[PDB]
Amino acid sequence: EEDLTEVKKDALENLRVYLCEKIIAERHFDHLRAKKILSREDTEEISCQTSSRKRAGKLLDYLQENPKGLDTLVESIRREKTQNFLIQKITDEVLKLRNIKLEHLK
Amino acid sequence: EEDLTEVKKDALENLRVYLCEKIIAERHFDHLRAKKILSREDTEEISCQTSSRKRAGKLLDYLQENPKGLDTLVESIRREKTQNFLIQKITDEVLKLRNIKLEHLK
Amino acid sequence: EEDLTEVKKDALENLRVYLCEKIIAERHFDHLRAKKILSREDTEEISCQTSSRKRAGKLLDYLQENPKGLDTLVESIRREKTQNFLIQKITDEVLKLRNIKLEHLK
Amino acid sequence: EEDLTEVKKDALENLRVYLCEKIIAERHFDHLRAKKILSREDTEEISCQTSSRKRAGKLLDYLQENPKGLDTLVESIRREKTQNFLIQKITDEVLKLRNIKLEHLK
Amino acid sequence: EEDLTEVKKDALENLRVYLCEKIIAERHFDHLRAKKILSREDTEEISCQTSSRKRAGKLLDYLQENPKGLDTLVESIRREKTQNFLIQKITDEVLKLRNIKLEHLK
Amino acid sequence: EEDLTEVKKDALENLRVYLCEKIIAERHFDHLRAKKILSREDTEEISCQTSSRKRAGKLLDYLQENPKGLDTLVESIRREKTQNFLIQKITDEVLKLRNIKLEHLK
Amino acid sequence: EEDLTEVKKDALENLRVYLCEKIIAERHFDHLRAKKILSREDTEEISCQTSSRKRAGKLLDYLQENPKGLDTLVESIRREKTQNFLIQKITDEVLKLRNIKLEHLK
Amino acid sequence: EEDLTEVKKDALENLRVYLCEKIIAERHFDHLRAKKILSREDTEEISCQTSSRKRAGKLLDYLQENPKGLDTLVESIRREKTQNFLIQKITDEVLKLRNIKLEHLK
Amino acid sequence: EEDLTEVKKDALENLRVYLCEKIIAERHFDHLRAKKILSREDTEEISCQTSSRKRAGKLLDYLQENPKGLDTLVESIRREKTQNFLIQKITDEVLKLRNIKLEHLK
Amino acid sequence: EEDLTEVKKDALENLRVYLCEKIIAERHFDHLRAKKILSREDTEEISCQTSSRKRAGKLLDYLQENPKGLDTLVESIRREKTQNFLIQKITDEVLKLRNIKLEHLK
Amino acid sequence: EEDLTEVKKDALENLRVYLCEKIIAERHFDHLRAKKILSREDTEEISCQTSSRKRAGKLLDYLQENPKGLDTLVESIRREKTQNFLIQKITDEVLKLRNIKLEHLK
Amino acid sequence: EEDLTEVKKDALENLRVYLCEKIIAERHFDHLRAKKILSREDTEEISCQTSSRKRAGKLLDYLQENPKGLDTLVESIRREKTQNFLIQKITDEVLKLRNIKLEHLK
Repeated sequence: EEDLTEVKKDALENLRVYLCEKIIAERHFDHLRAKKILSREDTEEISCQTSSRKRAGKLLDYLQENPKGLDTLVESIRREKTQNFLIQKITDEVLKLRNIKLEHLK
Repeated sequence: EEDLTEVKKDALENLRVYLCEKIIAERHFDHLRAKKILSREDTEEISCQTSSRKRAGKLLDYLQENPKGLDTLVESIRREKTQNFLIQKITDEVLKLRNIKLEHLK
Repeated sequence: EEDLTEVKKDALENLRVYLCEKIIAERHFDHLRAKKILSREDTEEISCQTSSRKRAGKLLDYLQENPKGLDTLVESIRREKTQNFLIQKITDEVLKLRNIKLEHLK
Repeated sequence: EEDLTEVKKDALENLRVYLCEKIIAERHFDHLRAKKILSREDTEEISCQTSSRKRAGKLLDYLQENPKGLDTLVESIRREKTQNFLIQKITDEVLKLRNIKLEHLK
Repeated sequence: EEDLTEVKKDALENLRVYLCEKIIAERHFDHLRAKKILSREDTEEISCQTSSRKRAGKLLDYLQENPKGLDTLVESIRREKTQNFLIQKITDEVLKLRNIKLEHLK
Repeated sequence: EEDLTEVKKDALENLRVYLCEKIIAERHFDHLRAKKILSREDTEEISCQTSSRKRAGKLLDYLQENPKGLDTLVESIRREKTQNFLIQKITDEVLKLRNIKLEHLK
Repeated sequence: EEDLTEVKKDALENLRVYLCEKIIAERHFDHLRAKKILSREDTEEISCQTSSRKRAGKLLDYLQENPKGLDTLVESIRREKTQNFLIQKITDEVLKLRNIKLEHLK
Repeated sequence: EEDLTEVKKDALENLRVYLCEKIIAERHFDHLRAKKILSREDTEEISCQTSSRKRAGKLLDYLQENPKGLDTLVESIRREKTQNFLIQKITDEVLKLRNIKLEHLK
Repeated sequence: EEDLTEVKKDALENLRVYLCEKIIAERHFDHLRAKKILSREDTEEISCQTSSRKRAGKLLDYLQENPKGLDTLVESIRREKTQNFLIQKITDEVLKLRNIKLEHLK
Repeated sequence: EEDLTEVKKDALENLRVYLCEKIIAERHFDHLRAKKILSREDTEEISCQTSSRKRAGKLLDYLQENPKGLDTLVESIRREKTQNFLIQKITDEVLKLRNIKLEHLK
Repeated sequence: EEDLTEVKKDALENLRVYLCEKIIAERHFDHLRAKKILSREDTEEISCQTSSRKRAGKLLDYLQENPKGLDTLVESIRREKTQNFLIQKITDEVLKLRNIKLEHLK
Repeated sequence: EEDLTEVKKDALENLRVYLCEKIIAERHFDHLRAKKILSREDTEEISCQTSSRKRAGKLLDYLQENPKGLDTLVESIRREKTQNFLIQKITDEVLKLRNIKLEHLK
């Protein structure tokens, strides 16, 4: 429907509570993967002056604008050491996305 | 009575003195929780140009408009490290709300 | 009846009390949406010299003249973060509109 | 005599010279205390467009109208860091009030 | 027809909703490219006092006046990291421009 | 013929539509250049109380009275960043002036 | 002779040219000092709708009526930062007053 | 009296000079004890970007808000190696608290 | 002739074009030197709400009123890092002053 | 005479040139001492957004309002490492104060 | 012609795209060389609060005002490690300067 | 003349290029000698977060404020191992100081 991109942002915002847990790996993951999408300076803006949680908040705020908010998901499969739980997170993400999709169908 | 929402604002204003103590965690708490209710840019407006107390003042001013001024309370239970006193604050909040409610019954 | 446009203004005026709560997002919402209807300079007139509530008052005064006072409603659905309560506001708006419509039928 | 309220305004005006010194803390003090009496938008009117001294002038102009011009005094005791001199100011205030009161007795 | 410049402004205004997504890179992009067209102080006016979205609004308002509203497009190709979606935006821009052009032909 | 000064005013009025585009730089340009001709307080009158377009209108109204309505043109060459289009404007200005001059010759 | 009050007005009018230089501090000085003599609303009338020089003109027009046109002089000594020249102005004022006084003696 | 909490803040501020001596152990003590009360990210905010004394200043600023400013005292007994003098500090703290308490009784 | 003060203002206005280059150091220079002459609040008025060039414009407008428009020159020698060119500016200033002085002699 | 407080401000302003040298230790000194007088948030306002010299300027501006502008002097004796020259500064301060005092005696 | 200084600014602005590449060495180069011309605090303003590219933008904005925009070039020869390409940059700079010079000759 | 202190700062700034060579021994020399003058925390500020050259830059920036910029020279004689060249540096320093002194005599 070309609106699943929009509902991805809503799913992200509903899931922004789970930021604190596993976006501590923000620089660990996205600064090296999502540079395919994220701006180079944006990594510096995220990292330079924040307090390591709000830092992830700004990361996800930059992510919402992109329609491919599944880029973090795709990166998450990489570095499978963290994925034992972060795949639990991708399942949580897919569950929220499915709930919002079911609402979208109405 | 559907007016407890309104008296919540009065309780907040009477309790706005206690802002300085534990809304220093404004960005620590609400920018990551109340984004469910607060506007995304509103976080930027709160944070970008203020002096870290008046900043909390603008946060609570944005909060008064919402009827669910208990969202800060709900978030406050999360991050229980601060809650040893901030639950003392939720008790203070409930006490003020109860006083205003008793006045409302008259 | 082509008069629902007129009764929309009456509903707005009866509902102008609720301005203070959620038209604080005036520049947040309408300056970027209702520019489809609002004049470009009108945004500057609203914003430049006022005190952030009367500012919303002038916004709604400019809105009354337009028949499509549902443009603010349509915009309100966008930015769903604020809509948890602002949809409560669209329900309030629809309730007032329905009351005035029932009066119009008489 | 129920006129001490009126003579409080005269004492304030005679003491409006001392505005420049310690009403620089206008937003620091009253925007968070005297919101119990001051209008919410009035804080925005004071702060938004002025030059940080005349700003305090408008604050005190709004204060004169209230009979409880001792609200600033009561707030002044709070935040005792500034009170080392601002209590010297409350003594100055009480001295002016006493002088005007003695004139009132005549 | 020398009027495509004018219809570019209409296309921009119709597309001003998509501001929030990828003009967050306003200072990231235009302050360093469109200084070829934008005024030097205008960068300071955009950046100094706003809230990071309305900031982009003022940027696009300054852009509408220029006929070469394709300067942002030309800059957008530069910094291809953001272009994975921002080229989706240039396609969206070209689509809106084509729609308005077809209307212009009538 | 010493009347080209007069026809300059007519050309300006015919061209007053193009005010909105690039006299947004009114304070950016003339308040610092045309102070050679414009009154010092006149800058304050233009800037202090208007809405940023009508402001330019009053600027051009003050300009019509001066015969040297080419002062804005001369200033326009300065700050060449804006001149990529504003020279398109000086060409437009010269075209209108030439048309009116040809009418004057009759 | 109880007429020096009257000749003070003449000295002021002869010296009204020097208004533009250092009554730019009108709100800076008199709105906070001469409120001892000037009407409270008169400050609002001076400030609200003028163009920052004529504003000082209305200030001095209100001053002429008062016999104590030395109140501005007394205030001028306060805020000695401006007094390096504004005392040159009080010397100019005293010189004009002395000239008019010598004429008065005749 | 339920105000000893408040006077604890005053005692702390009066004792903030002694910060430099033995809050150099800020990360040594509180980041591992007062995490029972201090926010997890707050440790990162304290540590990441400061200069090891002002760092302790921000620590104590976060401590003032908590009523249990005796948490640092309780932690101080732990790690008795530093307590040979830091108990001299707890005696100093208790002395200041007793002085302020005696003032409170008045 | 005691009129060189007046011709200094004319030289300044003729030289107000060179404002944009090296009065960017307005707060860098005058807010810390010319506070000997400039009003304390005037620094706040200059700095608080402008766009960093017009800001310098208001600075020079406040400077024209003072006869000692050489105060900026005297300050300019201080902070010799900028003086490599700003002394070129003092030479330019002296050249303009000399030209106007030669005109004054006529 | 109870006016030495006022002349202290004049001495400070005359001595505000020497700010740049040894108020670089602003956060080093006053944020930990003058918190006895300075507001807690005022430290944040000074430090958060400035450029490390103007920062000291705002510090001294906050200091002028206090009559006890000798608090910085008293603190200066503490941390004697800097006092080898900063006592030369206290001698300079006392010299300026003595000069202004001699002027006050007149 | 004494205007090559001015055309240097135009060459810089045309070359401001190449900022991102090798003004990353801003603090590496100019904070230690161009302190001969740049203000001492200006280094702090550049460095303290920016995001490492816009930082270079402000650096070059401060550079444009100086006529000796070849100071960066002269410094660039120093630290020849970076010069393998940065001399390619000085050649690019000289090429742009030569192009603008040829335009200037016209 | 009591101004040789000031010209010492100019000599230092002219000699700040030679920082990179032999202030690499910053922590090696001054953190253990100039603690007689440098602040204790200032050593931590210099060392903790920089990149070992800019670190020396901040060291010399702290040094300029002190009049006894010969303290580094006095320390330099100590640790004669480095002095084989660093005395060549003290000769260079004395040469620059002598040049500036000769300029001062003029």
